[PDB]
Amino acid sequence: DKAALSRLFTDYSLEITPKDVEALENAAHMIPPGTLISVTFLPGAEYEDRARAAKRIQELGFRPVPHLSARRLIDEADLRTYLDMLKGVIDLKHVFVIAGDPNEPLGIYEDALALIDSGILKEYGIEHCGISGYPEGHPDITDEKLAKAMHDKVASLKRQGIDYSIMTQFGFDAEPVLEWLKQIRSEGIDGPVRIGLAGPASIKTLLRFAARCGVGTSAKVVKKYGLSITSLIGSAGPDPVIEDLTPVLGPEHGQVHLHFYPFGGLVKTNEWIVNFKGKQGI
Ligand SMILES: Cc1cc2nc3c(=O)[nH]c(=O)nc-3n(C[C@H](O)[C@H](O)[C@H](O)COP(=O)(O)OP(=O)(O)OC[C@H]3O[C@@H](n4cnc5c(N)ncnc54)[C@H](O)[C@@H]3O)c2cc1C
Repeated sequence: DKAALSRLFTDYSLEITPKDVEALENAAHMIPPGTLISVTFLPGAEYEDRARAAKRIQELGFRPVPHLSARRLIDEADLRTYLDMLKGVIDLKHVFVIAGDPNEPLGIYEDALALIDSGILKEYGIEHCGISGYPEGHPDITDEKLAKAMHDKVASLKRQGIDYSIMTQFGFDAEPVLEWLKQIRSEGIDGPVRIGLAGPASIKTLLRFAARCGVGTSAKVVKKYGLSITSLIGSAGPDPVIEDLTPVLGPEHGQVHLHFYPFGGLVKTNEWIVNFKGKQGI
């Protein structure tokens, strides 16, 4: 259905790392102006690397969304270093706040709530704060703690007058995404959601990131998505999830868009998006 597919693909977003600025310039011509492009907060980059990438996103006509990784920050002064530097070069209106992967925080922020609820985002004029969602749960956090954190972060942003959205962990199956969308809307969370999708990539790369991010690969999912090490193709794209979601999304799911992780490369990911949309007639 072209209508349901166009709604899902409306205002789709991208993630880049600070190492991807040249690839972004090579892909920019394929990217709709104003596209939201997030910037990871992971080891191997300094603040100026991250700010440079955010500034390039804006200059190319897109909207940067810097990630803030709470457990990777020492103190408020450390976080302000990054926010000050961002604010001087970009229209700092959108951030995405996560706890961060280390099992031990480096500083005063134990999780995304600690950062969000400190007030620092309002002080810098942030209007939109994204938070995480895990349709398949999390290897180190209970479903209960995941749900309470979502509630508490939403309540904190509501208290502060800052809009929120959710971007989900990528997955290889539409069923847990559809069931989790029901659960969170049943729990009162009605804000916009972006379903994370792994871009087209080699099966080895997909299994690698999936293992490193704790994303499940059951036997039935390996068969349906096409993630066998015996594959004759050797690569896989997210069309099986998209084609399973598109007929089944309805009004009760609220606003539901897509977020692509370009694990196979940014140019390759955007080519796939353009070609997929063309094949489907949207
Ligand atoms: C879209 C998306 C983007 C991401 N981007 C980044 C990124 O740029 N950089 C990065 O470092 N990580 C990133 N992550 C990963 C994220 O940091 C980890 O999944 C982390 O383990 C959980 O973060 P969270 O914000 O979901 O946790 P929160 O919602 O802040 O925490 C949920 C609950 O679990 C508790 N908790 C938090 N961490 C742990 C832990 N390790 N063990 C036990 N309890 C815990 C919290 O106190 C809270 O009670 C991203 C994840 C997603 C889905």
